[PDB]
Amino acid sequence: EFNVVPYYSWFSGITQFQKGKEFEFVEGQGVPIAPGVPATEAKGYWYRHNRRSFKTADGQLLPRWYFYYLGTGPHAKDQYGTDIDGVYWVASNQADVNTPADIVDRDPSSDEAIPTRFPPGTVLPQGYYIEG
Ligand SMILES: Nc1ccn([C@@H]2O[C@H](COP(=O)(O)O)[C@@H](O)[C@H]2O)c(=O)n1
Repeated sequence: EFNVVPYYSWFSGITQFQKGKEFEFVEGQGVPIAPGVPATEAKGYWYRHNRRSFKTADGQLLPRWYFYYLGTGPHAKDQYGTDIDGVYWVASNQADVNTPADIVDRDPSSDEAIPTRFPPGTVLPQGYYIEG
């Protein structure tokens, strides 16, 4: 969970389940589908949430990534494509990444997270489980 309230993603997360596997998409891919959003607005980034478990006397919790439209979320002011640890930038070939997406953030319980799905043809990152 989060002990500091997060910026809320419109979408469900993508959880790592195999070590060493890289979170990636093919250029032009990796923007989750939201009804009615034009392709020109399909631009943003996945943000890594590093998770931490507590110590037991048993025997580790891998990161989960969340999507934010460009100009929103915890890296709202960073430039598209810039090398930042824990930020993976994605955009439709139709999007102009110089301009923020004109896309209101989500919440209250005015709207729940949209289950993450990608269009046919999307190369899915092996070793990751899409929540939902
Ligand atoms: N910083 C954030 C932003 C949204 N969320 C949300 O939590 C849900 C995803 O569940 P999991 O974290 O268990 O994958 C979605 O509703 C998603 O938007 C989150 O867990 N951390």
